[PDB]
Formats: sequence, structure tokens, C-alpha cells
Amino acid sequence: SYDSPDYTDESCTFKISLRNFRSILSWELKNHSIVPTHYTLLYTIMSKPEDLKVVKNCANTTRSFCDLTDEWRSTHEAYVTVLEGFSGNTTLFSCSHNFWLAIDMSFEPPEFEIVGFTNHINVMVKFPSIVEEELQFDLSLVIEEQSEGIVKKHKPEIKGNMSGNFTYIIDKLIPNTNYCVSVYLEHSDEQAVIKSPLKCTLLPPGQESEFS
Repeated sequence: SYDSPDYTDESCTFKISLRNFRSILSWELKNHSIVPTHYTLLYTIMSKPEDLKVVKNCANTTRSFCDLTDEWRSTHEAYVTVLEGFSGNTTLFSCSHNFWLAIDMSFEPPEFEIVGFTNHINVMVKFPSIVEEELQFDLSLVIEEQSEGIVKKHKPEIKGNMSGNFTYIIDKLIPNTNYCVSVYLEHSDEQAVIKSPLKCTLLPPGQESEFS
């Protein structure tokens, strides 16, 4: 059916994550005809596009996602990147993209769960142990609350809160409230919603039970 043998060819899509406020950029270049294996993740900063680096640990590598915790310390900048993938022994392609960290910051790896009290909520976001007094990202945390059909977004002061087991409490709720608590970061923007797989933790559902 249809007339088109070639539908897709090299998504050349670089996915950047953020584990414990550590940067890790990856790529999505599929192969149709030629069979590539090793690649070379090259990266730079928008303000200095002339300073691209073929990361030694991400050059002719027969891997995909390359990491960068202290390699992209220019969070405030847009880490422009050029991932040149070599098919076998030759450079088969070269794709670039302006990574907006300061504006994108994709968090998810961190640990997080939530305990719900019959009437309140206990949200603990497990961010790495870091002393804000020397942090690299001013990034905030957005505690989203999806209780009993009600969705919401919180944003507690991360001034020294992103250093371990974040302690937040979602209260002011009626008994029996199963909420899906997400953990996404923000920064004066409603487009950087890295809403990770929430936690739908319910609380001891009152339901009266002949108490009054």
C-alpha cells in the first residue's frame, strides 16, 4: 500500500536530561541504509558558537546518550550542540541544536514520593545533596498536586531546599484524596513543565464512617 519506501531517516534529535542537576544530552539518529555505530557529540554555547568541543567521552563512541554534569555549566546560556555521527569509520552526518538549559532544564532522574495523611499530604522530593551557597542553577521546584481529580502546581522556596530530601506538605484537603504529585522545575515560565511521572498517593479516606 502507498508509494514511499523511505518514511523516516535519522531523527537527529538530541534529548537532554538533568539527573541530580547534572546535564546529559542524547541523540536520536536512526539508520536506514548505512549502519552507523560510533558518533561524536560536539557542543558549544550560543554566545560562543566558535567554541565547540567533541567530548572525548562522546567522540566516535558506539553509544548514544552522552553525559555532561560540569561540561555545560553555562546553564544561563543556550548550549548549542552539533552531534556529528560517523557511520562506522566515516562522518555520516552532522546535526546541531540550540539547547536552552536555563529555559528547558529537564529534571526527572531524582527520587520522589509522597505520603498522604487522612487530611494532608507529605511530598518529599529527593534532590542531590548540594549547598545552595554554591549551586549552579537557581531553578525552582514545582510540586504539582492532582488530588481526587483536582490538579495543581506548587513552587516552594528552593533556597537550600534542593539539597536532599525536599520536604513539602500539601494540606487543606478533605479526607479521601488520591493525588498524583509531579515534580517539575520552573523559572517564571509555564512552558518548562518537566512534569515527571507523578505519585498518586491517597490518604486514609474518611468517608464519615459514623464519626462526625
